[PDB]
Amino acid sequence: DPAAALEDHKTRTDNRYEPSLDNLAQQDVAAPGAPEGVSALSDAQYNEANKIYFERCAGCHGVLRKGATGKALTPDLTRDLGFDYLQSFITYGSPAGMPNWGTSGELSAEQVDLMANYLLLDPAAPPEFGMKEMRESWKVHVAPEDRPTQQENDWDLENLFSVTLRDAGQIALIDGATYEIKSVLDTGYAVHISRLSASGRYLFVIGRDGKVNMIDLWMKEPTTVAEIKIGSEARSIETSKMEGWEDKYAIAGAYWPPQYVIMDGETLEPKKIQSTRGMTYDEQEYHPEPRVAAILASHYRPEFIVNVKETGKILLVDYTDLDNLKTTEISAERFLHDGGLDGSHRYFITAANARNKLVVIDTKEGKLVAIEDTGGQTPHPGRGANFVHPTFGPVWATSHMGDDSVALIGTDPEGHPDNAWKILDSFPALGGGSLFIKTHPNSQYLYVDATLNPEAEISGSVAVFDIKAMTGDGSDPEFKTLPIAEWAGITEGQPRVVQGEFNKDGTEVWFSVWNGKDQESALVVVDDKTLELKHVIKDERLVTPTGKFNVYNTMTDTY
Amino acid sequence: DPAAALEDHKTRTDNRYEPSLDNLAQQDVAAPGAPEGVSALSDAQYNEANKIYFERCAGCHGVLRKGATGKALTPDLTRDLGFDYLQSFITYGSPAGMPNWGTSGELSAEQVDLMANYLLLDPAAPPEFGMKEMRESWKVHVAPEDRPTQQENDWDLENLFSVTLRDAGQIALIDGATYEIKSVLDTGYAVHISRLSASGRYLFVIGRDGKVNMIDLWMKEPTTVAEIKIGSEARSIETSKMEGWEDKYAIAGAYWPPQYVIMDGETLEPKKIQSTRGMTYDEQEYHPEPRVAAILASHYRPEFIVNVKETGKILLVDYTDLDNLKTTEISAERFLHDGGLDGSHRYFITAANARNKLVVIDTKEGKLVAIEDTGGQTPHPGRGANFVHPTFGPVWATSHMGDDSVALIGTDPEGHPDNAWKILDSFPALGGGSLFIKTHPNSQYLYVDATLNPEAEISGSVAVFDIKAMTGDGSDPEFKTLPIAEWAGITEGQPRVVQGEFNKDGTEVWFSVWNGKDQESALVVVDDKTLELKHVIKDERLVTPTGKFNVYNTMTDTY
Ligand code: DHE
Ligand code: DHE
Ligand code: HEC
Ligand code: HEC
Repeated sequence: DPAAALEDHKTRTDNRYEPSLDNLAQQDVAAPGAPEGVSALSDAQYNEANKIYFERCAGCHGVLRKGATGKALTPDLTRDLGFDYLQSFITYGSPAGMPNWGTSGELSAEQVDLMANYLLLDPAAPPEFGMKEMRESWKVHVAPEDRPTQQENDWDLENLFSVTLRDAGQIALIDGATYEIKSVLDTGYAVHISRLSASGRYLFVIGRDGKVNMIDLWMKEPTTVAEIKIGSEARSIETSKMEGWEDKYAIAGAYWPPQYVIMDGETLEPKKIQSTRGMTYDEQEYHPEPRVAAILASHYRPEFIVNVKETGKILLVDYTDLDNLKTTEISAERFLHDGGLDGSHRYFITAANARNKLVVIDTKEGKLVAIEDTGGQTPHPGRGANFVHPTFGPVWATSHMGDDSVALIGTDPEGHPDNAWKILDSFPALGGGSLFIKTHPNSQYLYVDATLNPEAEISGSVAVFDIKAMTGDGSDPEFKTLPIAEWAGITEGQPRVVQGEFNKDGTEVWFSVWNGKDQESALVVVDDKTLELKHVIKDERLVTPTGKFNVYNTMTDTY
Repeated sequence: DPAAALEDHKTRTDNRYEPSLDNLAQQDVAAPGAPEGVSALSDAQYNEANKIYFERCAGCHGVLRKGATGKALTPDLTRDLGFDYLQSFITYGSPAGMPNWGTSGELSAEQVDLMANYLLLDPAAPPEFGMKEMRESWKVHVAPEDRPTQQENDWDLENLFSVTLRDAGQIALIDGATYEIKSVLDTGYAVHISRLSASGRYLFVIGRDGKVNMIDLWMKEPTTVAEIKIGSEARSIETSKMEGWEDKYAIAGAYWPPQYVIMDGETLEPKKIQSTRGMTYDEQEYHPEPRVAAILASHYRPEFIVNVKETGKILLVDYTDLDNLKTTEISAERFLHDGGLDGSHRYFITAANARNKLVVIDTKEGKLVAIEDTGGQTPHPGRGANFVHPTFGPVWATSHMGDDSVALIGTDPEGHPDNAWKILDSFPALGGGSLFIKTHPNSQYLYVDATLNPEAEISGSVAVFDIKAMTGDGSDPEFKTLPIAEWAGITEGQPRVVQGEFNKDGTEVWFSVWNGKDQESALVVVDDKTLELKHVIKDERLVTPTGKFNVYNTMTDTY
């Protein structure tokens, strides 16, 4: 029944965070031939359909149509369903993308037909992106020997914030104490995250288009000193954080092609490219499009920690020898996305989001130690929030996209054995659609956003729990509601509050008030001691501000 | 121009040993649609061309046409060349496969046109073969609990020879001392090799079609106790050989899909499937069809040693934990095929045949040690031949398919450091087309076949060098020529002599006198001490005898 689309394709609070391959969609593709019994699309029609598919459908169904969160839509299957079924199903409407920039999930009649016909044709695989292509894109603007040998600006680099100005393809370096926008740097395409080298000198950004920029914070006027392209679609980057390996390497992960690349930490020279195509951990079936999700760096061994989504594998990649490459491929759970290290920096706790699980890896021993259901729908921790719960001991927290719950997992196998790797508590925050939870060692507060909630009141606010007041009686902890968007004084369009990030001292917490590109946005700085508004950052240049990364907290993995 | 096929597409003595995917060629395929400027082939024409392509062309160019020893033939490239060029180039034909079963490489006018047209169309990837498929094929005929707990027959198992009866889909178990055929067992179509568990109890055979049979030699009447299919095309299998891991695991390698599988050593239960799709070691470019070639077992660590051909990677796979899987991916040289361990069983020495190199791996340290050109064309060692050269010390030898040369490499870094991993000598044997070189610790002789030589007398004889007389003075060591085929007394055809294999005591060496399926074949047993004919084995059941494996010498890697 084609009417099943109403439920399958319904927009929910937890199905909007699937990849939109809008960079890859720009590539012009030639129309394939049509086998007997199938009508062909012209080159123009096929290219129009392909762009739509990559922008709106490929996230869930795959660019190769072999399935991701949504099932496979290969020609064998679609031809059995037939044109009529496809046309009907697609007419209902697809799940919306992210707010402000994402798709609405609605198509015209002409487009519906293009899509149905497109699904009946044999898709070609998008171009690969290997060493030759990377080296062609590789530019070293300032060779290492020509860079400063000491900080040449008067900035307090450790208290600096690197803020994504999403739609503009820029980042803003903002002073953590004065709130001054020190510089607005251009990278071209939208930046997804900022990461810092272990010394705090080098700022790495990765564009959604696979473009990596490395910026030297020691220059009188910090700018990009090197750049490289590592794929067509990418969302993750990290730096080497094992003691003794400071500034040695950076690693980038791609959605397409399915691969990760280890680069020289000073020049960005591409050193080792690894494909992530392989077998799913459980059913052990070949998957041709296993996207790289979060990438973290071990503090216990000279390794990178790479999440491979569709196959449910966590890779521990040893960068001490790139020719005789040692890896540990850990069978985990499918749909790995984001995660973080516990307070001790030994255990990697990551969300296998579509399956509602937290997977725990011991980075010292290189083995899986636990897989636990959070009891919530679609956990999305970011890097999560570590704190010492007054009665449970060390815990790590996550909120959820699919419900209002916050779950705590014990992270102290030696010191609180019974509590270790068990969900110790689950309680409600503002509402569903949460993306980020945050705390800091110098704070007694736990902040939870609700970015994707359908209610403006909730999406524009943040829940704050008092950790010192938590008891363990099983009751639900009370929270204070901070009216972040209201504080910023922007009601136009629909601002969505997203992601808490602390200053170096942990005395102030920043939130992004994310509005559309032609609308007014802001950053809101909250005084952590009083839970009152401290400062509002507004500027005509502050377009679609999303991710914010404090240099010190990012370089040290303090969360 | 098209006339360049006289050099690249004609039969050489060293280009007949590329994969013939004749099992995969039996699968029916769907005829693709054709884009503008290209003409479609009917279902029959496309399948006729596909069968020809898989059997004759895919070995060198790949089923996906991304290139192997021959260049890529993807539609983008072939359409630029055009039909006329393709037609003219293919009119010359293609290199012949193996004698007694392989293709002649001759094409009719109609077939030439089909192939040219096929190359202009978009190929589909053959079906994958994962856990679901393996488990459906997995049959345990005699559970472990129902098997004997001690040897229940009176055979001398360690002196048994397991002989491939290629075209009959059987193996013969032959008494090493009496030459009695103890049993003929049904297996996969054309068993490629036999391998033994470390205890010598279990006999594993793999057919070219990917079928694996496990035989319990302790039964009163040895038979298949378990079977499984691991792919569509496969050539390699090995057992765990690290002390303490006897009989724990078996591993099988496949050409298609490009993968290896680790199985339970007692039941054949498929435990871990690993894709070998990935990046080439040198150019670091994605390769969609990296075939698994030889697989050996480490004696120093609990690891399997897997050659991945097209990407030039040697994998050291640790089987102590299949869930948190540790591997070492060693960048080596492209076109890895066969090889063996040195006399100490520490170093793996393998031929990157198409590049005329020997790659050396230290299995204790898990690292590449050396890569050296043999000075010959297309080295094909089998497992090679280890001996103590009177002047040079411990050496490992290989012969070549492309010329008559035998090369020696020093294998003793500790005792003979100046000779270690250097090509110490190169001298002629009977002629080109050699496949196997052989010796044994108790023998003073080095045997070299010339199986693929185009001269009947040469292909039916073996060269034998006296190791004791070798001086390494730069002169060409003399050799005795044993007229093996003549000794067998076969009137019909021109049988080819292949592969020496010793008995357990190393006093007798066996050769196969390989004739066609409907022709007369034999096994010839030579007395090693005198170099005289010991026995001729003929039986109506001895159809197309090829590989022969002594239980003791195979379980212990004595070569
Ligand atoms: C794989 C991945 C990571 C982990 C990175 C790492 O470990 O270095 C991540 C992290 C993130 C983080 C990391 C926060 C942290 O504290 O580590 C942030 C702020 C973030 C803000 C957004 N992400 Fe993200 N994000 C994706 C993927 C990912 N996002 C998408 O596939 C997706 C859903 C859509 C897309 O096509 O890009 C998507 C949309 C968004 C947004 O619409 C967000 C809210 C705003 C924006 O700038 O695009 N993502
Ligand atoms: C990958 C591989 C190995 C290593 C096995 C291992 O490590 O377990 C091998 C070993 C072998 C060995 C191992 C000898 C040893 O002492 O280890 C033998 C006897 C052998 C007899 C043949 N091989 Fe072999 N062989 C191939 C591949 C291989 N052969 C081919 O791709 C090829 C060229 C063609 C094909 O499509 O199969 C091919 C044709 C042949 C033959 O025509 C032979 C001579 C006879 C036959 O039975 O088919 N191959
Ligand atoms: C993620 C939230 C999705 C996006 C974006 C789109 N689809 Fe999807 N689709 C999704 C689900 C969860 C399902 C149900 C089956 C499952 O995997 O659990 C589907 C189903 C379809 C189908 C039905 C095929 C069938 O065999 O019944 C079709 C034809 C389909 N989807 C097409 C499609 C297109 C063209 C999209 C872009 C507009 C699209 N989907 C977006 C999840 C998601
Ligand atoms: C291995 C021995 C081969 C087999 C079997 C076949 N081909 Fe081949 N081919 C091989 C080589 C070494 C070369 C030359 C280029 C190189 O890789 O060094 C080729 C070339 C071709 C071409 C020419 C393409 C061009 O760009 O000029 C074609 C069209 C081609 N081969 C087709 C082809 C077909 C149809 C085969 C089966 C009958 C076939 N080849 C077998 C090596 C080998």
